[PDB]
Amino acid sequence: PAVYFKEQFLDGDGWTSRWIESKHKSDFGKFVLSSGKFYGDEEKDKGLQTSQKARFYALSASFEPFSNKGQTLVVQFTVKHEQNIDCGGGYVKLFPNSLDQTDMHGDSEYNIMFGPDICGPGTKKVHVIFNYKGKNVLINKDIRCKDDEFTHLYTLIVRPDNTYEVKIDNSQVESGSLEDDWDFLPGSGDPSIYAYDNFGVLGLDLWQVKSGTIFDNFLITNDEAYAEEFGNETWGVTKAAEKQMKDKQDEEQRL
Amino acid sequence: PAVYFKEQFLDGDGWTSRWIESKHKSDFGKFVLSSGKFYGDEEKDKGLQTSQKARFYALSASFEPFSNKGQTLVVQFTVKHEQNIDCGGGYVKLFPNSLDQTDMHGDSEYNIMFGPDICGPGTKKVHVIFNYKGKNVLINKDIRCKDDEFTHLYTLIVRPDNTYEVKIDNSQVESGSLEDDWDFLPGSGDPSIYAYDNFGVLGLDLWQVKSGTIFDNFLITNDEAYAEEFGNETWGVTKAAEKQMKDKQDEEQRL
Amino acid sequence: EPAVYFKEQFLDGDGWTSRWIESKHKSDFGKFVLSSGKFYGDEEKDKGLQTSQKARFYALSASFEPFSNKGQTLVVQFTVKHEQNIDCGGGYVKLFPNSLDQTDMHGDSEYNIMFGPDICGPGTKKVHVIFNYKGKNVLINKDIRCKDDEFTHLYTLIVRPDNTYEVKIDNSQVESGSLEDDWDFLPSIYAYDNFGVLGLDLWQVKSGTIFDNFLITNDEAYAEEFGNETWGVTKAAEKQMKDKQDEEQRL
Amino acid sequence: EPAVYFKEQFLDGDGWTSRWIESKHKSDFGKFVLSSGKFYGDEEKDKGLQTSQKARFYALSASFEPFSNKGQTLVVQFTVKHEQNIDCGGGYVKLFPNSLDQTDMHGDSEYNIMFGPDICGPGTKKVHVIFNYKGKNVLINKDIRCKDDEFTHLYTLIVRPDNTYEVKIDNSQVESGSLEDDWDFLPGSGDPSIYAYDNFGVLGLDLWQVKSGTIFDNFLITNDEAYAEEFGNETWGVTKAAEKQMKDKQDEEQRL
Amino acid sequence: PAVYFKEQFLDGDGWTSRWIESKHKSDFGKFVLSSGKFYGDEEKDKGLQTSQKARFYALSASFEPFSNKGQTLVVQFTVKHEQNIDCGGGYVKLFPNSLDQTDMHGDSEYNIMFGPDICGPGTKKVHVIFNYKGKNVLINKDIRCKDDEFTHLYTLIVRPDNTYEVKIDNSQVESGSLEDDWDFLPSIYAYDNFGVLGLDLWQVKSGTIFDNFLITNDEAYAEEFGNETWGVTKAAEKQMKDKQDEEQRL
Ligand SMILES: [Ca+2]
Ligand SMILES: [Ca+2]
Ligand SMILES: [Ca+2]
Ligand SMILES: [Ca+2]
Ligand SMILES: [Ca+2]
Repeated sequence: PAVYFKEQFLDGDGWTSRWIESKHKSDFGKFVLSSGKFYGDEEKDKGLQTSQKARFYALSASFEPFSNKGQTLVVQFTVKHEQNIDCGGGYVKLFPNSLDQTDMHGDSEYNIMFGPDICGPGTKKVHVIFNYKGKNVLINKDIRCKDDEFTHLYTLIVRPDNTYEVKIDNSQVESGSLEDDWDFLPGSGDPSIYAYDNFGVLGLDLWQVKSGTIFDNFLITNDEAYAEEFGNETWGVTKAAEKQMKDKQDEEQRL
Repeated sequence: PAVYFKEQFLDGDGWTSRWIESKHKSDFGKFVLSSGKFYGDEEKDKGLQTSQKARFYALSASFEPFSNKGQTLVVQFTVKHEQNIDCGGGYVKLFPNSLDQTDMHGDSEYNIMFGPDICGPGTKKVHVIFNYKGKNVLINKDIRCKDDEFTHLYTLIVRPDNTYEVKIDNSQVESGSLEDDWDFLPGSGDPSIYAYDNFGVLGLDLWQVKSGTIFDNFLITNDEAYAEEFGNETWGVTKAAEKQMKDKQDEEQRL
Repeated sequence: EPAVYFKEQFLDGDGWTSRWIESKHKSDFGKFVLSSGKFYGDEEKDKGLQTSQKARFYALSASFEPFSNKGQTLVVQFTVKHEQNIDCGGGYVKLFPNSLDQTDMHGDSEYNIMFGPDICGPGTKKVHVIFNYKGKNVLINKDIRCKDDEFTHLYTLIVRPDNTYEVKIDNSQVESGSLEDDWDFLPSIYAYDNFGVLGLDLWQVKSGTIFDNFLITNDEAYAEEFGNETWGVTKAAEKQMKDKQDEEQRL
Repeated sequence: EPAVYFKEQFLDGDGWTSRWIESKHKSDFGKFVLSSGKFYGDEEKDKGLQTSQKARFYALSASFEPFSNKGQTLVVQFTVKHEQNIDCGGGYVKLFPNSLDQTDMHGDSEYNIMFGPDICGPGTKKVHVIFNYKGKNVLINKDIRCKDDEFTHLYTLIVRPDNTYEVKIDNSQVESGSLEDDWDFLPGSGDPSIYAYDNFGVLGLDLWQVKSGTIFDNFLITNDEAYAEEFGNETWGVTKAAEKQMKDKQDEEQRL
Repeated sequence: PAVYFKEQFLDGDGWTSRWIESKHKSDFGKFVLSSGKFYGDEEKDKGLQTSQKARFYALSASFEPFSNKGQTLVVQFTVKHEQNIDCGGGYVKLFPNSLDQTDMHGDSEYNIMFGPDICGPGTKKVHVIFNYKGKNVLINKDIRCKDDEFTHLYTLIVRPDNTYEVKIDNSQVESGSLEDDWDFLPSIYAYDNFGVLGLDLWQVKSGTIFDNFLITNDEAYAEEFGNETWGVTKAAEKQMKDKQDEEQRL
């Protein structure tokens, strides 16, 4: 089982030597390390938290490059919109190793984008975007994302038969084939759409009105079963204690 | 969070000094340490396996005694009927510390009995039995147990307001109040039914026709959230890889 | 002639639920239940309020027609039974002014007097006698040992208008003196303009304590009578039933 | 674009009496009155809340639409004028959570932040900056001198989501730094959420005064530093020169 | 084995909720979490580092109180004077639970003080101090401490027969009986209550790192833990430092 990338932010400020802030603009919001006001475990549940309102963010982590050619690609992470978000992204981008991390921005060329996007009551959507022939192609299926304040697990699975699966909280919510669920081409044909020569950076590149979202437990792997295990060892261990602590705070607030 | 008992059989043959065979009869079947023919992890998934057909079994483990008076009691363990069982029990019993472990048998006085029981096409049931006023009182709700070959998590939660909950695979399948869901009394009124002065031994005391059932990951605790965590760190880590290995063996069999 | 300001024996089934009020100051207070426990002198008479949950704060109270002890003897009396062999927890009462909001009662609510047994581990087996004076809660300076076995014990506080006091356990004096000598107060120290509520407001690790036979009166002799009609009637049969259960346990 | 969470200039006659609430926690609180005092830049503009009684506690507060500073800059700003040449008394504000019962406000009510000048005798001329954290009221460890003459002075506190702060007097910086360094909150790096409060709903004047006569005016709670500075120049900055001129004239007449 | 206290600072900033700064003075030096310039493992070898020169320090950790009465008491921790110290303490103090951690200072009443003290070429000494009858009684044996830049394990063993042993780097350096090796005025060894471990000390050149604190009643367990901590640090630390010394020379 290949682990191309793992990040749990368990080693204090260690993460500040693994991630790079884009300088494309001077006024990007800053991520901070935090487990927020409630959590399952104060230390384990530390992740990157958006710290400023109405800002663009642009922070990224490089890893030893790889190709998903001939293989399964699994992209997984947790997202927690502690602040009860009104409008903002919670998605990740996988970039070719040719990306200059210090110049990353909204129009930098990525391979794949994946994850939750919220904007008002009307948009609660999971993006699955594939870059193909210089276009960023959006999935045609409507996948609802989570919108409460708790930690949710997001998983994208992409297979070399051009099938894909999306999971939320380790449970399937959408499935199918690339050729059907995106408009890449007028008719069937190109079995290589799923495949990228090179993956070298994972970026958080996004916009937020109300800030406070925490990203944790990032995993890039080629094994679906391992992804599921890791999901149960991370999200699955956070879940119940987080909910208990938050119920308790809600009750005290009410009094 | 109090952990009154935990057993995962992770330290080789260490378990043989924690569990005691009843000598009440000379012909009890024997438990053996085994992860069986398929598993998620050959080592982690070791547990106690029934090794002989058409036998009574009687093995138990003592722990520092406790009372659940004024507190939540959670009893949890995994069961795997690898052999595709026809008829046999998969339940545990919690006994007072006054039990002589070398004389344990079917008629020994327990406090609580909990878990799956299978007998032919008609019976796939989860027992929840409370000992009260010298009677063993059986739950009136019909709870279906699992019957496939895979590992399943069984959880009983008993609370000091006389509520209870039963979970399978970390997900609620039944809930209510002791006074409603058992015939202890003709009408309501004994709020202490849930409570026992002492718990000192967990026993596997049961009958099996076709043998091969594996018991693992026993937990007795006072914390529902911790039980759920441990469930996701045990069953939740076994699940996907176990299924994948077994599908592979089924496919090889078909050829 | 004796004035009875408050009496509670929990003799009329669930009648008590309309005389006592649960504080809602917090959402996770432990709950009292009506019970005579596993052993008793009389299954019905020895019903009282039992703490039902471990490691919890409790806050339950009862009102009565307000009164003042000014110019009078005040006697506060009740039974306490730590069935569970308590490790750490209170068994004391508090007398409050009628200005107390019973639905907001908690550890920091202002009381007039606090009285009764407090146990915490090997070191503490003590009877509290606390007087509220000049916005301070003043603790008795004498060391009074409380009972700690599993049986029912009678606790009695007597306060007199010459500022003398007496403490009794099981109807027998264990301590006495004057307010001015036995507390560090900043002449009617003893006196309160009004009493309107009795509260059980306390903490408990191991739960199972039973409170019964509460009495507030102005007559020492009557308190002693009532003690002998309640505790004194419980005592022997309770001990006998428990001895029998201990013997069966051993076999 | 700047958010204005609270503004009070007392420009609309007795209108303020429907925006502020007196605590009844005690029966003998001093009373605020509307006044521009004996000298002023403009008789009407410079009306504010004046302490009217000697040797008293005061407890008056105003609500606003609740907000959180989470992920944002918080600016708290107001003018203070100790006309009476104060001997001993507070001139500071408190920002409270919306859970405060205004009719029970007092010295021990739980606030989020306290900010402003405190004078007591020759030794104490100090600007308080207090943060409530983990049930403690933590006092700034830097020594900031307040103004003590009879004129109107502008007090501004700026708190930023990187846990930096700045204090200004008369629109000019007098102190700055980081929350982790300038208060004793906790060991190590610090806690990136210290600056942040889930909610702000009430501004209170809750304080003690020997010699009375202090006037509070031109309150502003905003999320924009630049706007705070503008408003400061449109209020204090417009009061300043005329106030000083009228007072010089009165001092000269007094001499003759 | 009873483990009354263990601290390895393995859980990021988790330690900031276990340790309390004294406010007795306003100008105490500040401890910072760090593995320094060289180490065996960047993560494991994080500990509390003194961060300022010519300062008093006063930081403490409470634990569930206990008594050593009728038992062995073992106090153990690692000390690394990375800065090549000129003058400064590297010792711990065990306090009764009656200590106000927010007022801890040099004159607070402790039960036992133990560990290295360096001041100039003349003083390289291991303190073992027992509080008895309101006096702080100093061991009368001369125990040399380590003074290089590397991580060293310090272990004090006190037994209910009034014997004691001192180890450096898991190897005995001193032993005897309380009655012979101190001038006390039979349970000298015993204290009713232990509730706080404090780092309360003075330092000229700063940079000392404390890690791997252990309070236990089992000598063998202390030795095991020493080998799993100091014993796992030692070789890789030395390797990394040799490499840095060579590069510095060129
Ligand atoms: Ca994490
Ligand atoms: Ca196992
Ligand atoms: Ca009764
Ligand atoms: Ca005005
Ligand atoms: Ca360490």
